[PDB]
Amino acid sequence: STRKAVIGYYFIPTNQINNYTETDTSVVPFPVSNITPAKAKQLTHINFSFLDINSNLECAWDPATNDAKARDVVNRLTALKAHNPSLRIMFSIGGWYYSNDLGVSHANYVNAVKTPAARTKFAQSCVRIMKDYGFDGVDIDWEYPQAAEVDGFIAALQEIRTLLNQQTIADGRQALPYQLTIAGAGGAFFLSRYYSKLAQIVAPLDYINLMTYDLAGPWEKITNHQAALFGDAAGPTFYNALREANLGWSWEELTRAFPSPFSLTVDAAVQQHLMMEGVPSAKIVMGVPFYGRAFKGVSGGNGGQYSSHSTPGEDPYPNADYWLVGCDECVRDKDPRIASYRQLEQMLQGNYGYQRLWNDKTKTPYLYHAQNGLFVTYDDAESFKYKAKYIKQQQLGGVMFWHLGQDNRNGDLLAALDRYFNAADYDDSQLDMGTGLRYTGVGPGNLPIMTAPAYVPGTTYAQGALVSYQGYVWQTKWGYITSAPGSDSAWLKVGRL
Ligand SMILES: CNC(=O)NC(=N)NCCC[C@H](NC(=O)C[N-][N+]#N)C(=O)N(Cc1ccccc1)Cc1ccccc1
Repeated sequence: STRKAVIGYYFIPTNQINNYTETDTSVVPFPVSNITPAKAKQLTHINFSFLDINSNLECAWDPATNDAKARDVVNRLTALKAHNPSLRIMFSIGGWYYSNDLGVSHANYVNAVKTPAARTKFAQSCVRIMKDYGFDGVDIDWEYPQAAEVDGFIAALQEIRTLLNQQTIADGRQALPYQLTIAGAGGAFFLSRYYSKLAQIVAPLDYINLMTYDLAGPWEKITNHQAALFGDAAGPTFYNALREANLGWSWEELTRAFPSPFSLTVDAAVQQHLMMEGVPSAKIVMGVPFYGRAFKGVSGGNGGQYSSHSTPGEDPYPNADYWLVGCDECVRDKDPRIASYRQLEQMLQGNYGYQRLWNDKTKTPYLYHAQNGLFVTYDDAESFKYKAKYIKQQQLGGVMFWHLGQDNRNGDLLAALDRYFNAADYDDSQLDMGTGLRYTGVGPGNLPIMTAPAYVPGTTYAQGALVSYQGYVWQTKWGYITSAPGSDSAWLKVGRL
């Protein structure tokens, strides 16, 4: 069996690069030296983030970046490869701040992919940056192209792919070829922007790293788990926006693929990808958060889950009330709404009044502060057992996480992921996946194996009848049908032999 990818973001802001030091955590909280040899061996990829696209429509460092310091920080990451010959140091272009619809560089993303000439110039700059700084591949985190941008974006990925392949040959890197990945939407609403062209988007990639987290946040009316593996029938449900994608499918095909409303979960996003023909499970990487999302003003009853709340949604955080009791990092970062797993462990250990609770449907933990009305949705080594098992069972390519600086000091989240995939003595064959709600959609890419009596010409088939014919199992949509399955619109392809 081939090794699961373990992809960790390394995020460092420009001011920290410009003042880079390994001996002052109040200037750089998580320097490269915290990535020990043992961590380096547990990772397959580190995604250095974030570069940007400039107004010249080229991949570029933030213009305030000190170049010598940048090279130095990158050199420190690539030196980690000494401990792990499989390890790649990628760089990521984009992120939410640079690339969101209202982000500071958004128009550069749109314009870079818009014409053949712009794509060539952009693609070349990506490979030039990669070679200049010693990176091992390119990750694109544009959140998110839409509409006519999608065709440009696909052409841009195809062109970057060809240039990476040229570079792999030029460098004799066939043992560790240069790679191309993107960070993909992990929820139907954003995914619907490019969903109909998913196979084309994924074809040029080594992996699509699904952002299957941030599925709950202060923008929602109701608290919820941000990365539930499976659904909880007591939780909120959402309109399935994919059924409105430009797919050209029939009513029955849409309905069978896109139940609505549906539970917004990791399993939903993964299945939504697998339903598409030409999207291989081995390219799908499951993102997990190394941080929790915190809400205030929540009611009692169900541990703070699925409650109204009074958490500000504005950015930046609009006042100086840091109400996440015990979160020192929140004070430092002026935002009580996000806490690293590292910080959450300390909050749980201190005398701050949190209970750690567990939802056995979603297979995720949450903190509840009964006295102040606080709710925190996060992941730990325990929720990772179910996710890693799901990853193995669904034959996904691996796991990605945001971000390395958020693991605890011992790096237990990373070590847990590595152990669940690679430890000879770890056994999850008996781990019970629970009865949480599964996403049941079936599309052309994930037909189940089925059997049925062979189709017989001259027979009149009632609605709902199942037959096998030319490699597939088919179901009549109404009765009485006598046509050969697949030859007109009366038959639904429901399974494969
Ligand atoms: C590798 N790429 C990603 O992981 N991308 C990603 N998570 N994109 C969506 C995130 C949107 C943004 N996310 C975070 O703050 C993640 N936190 N961490 N760690 C987000 O939640 N908001 C948009 C934003 C954030 C910062 C600056 C500008 C815009 C809204 C928000 C609401 C409440 C607290 C923090 C952010």
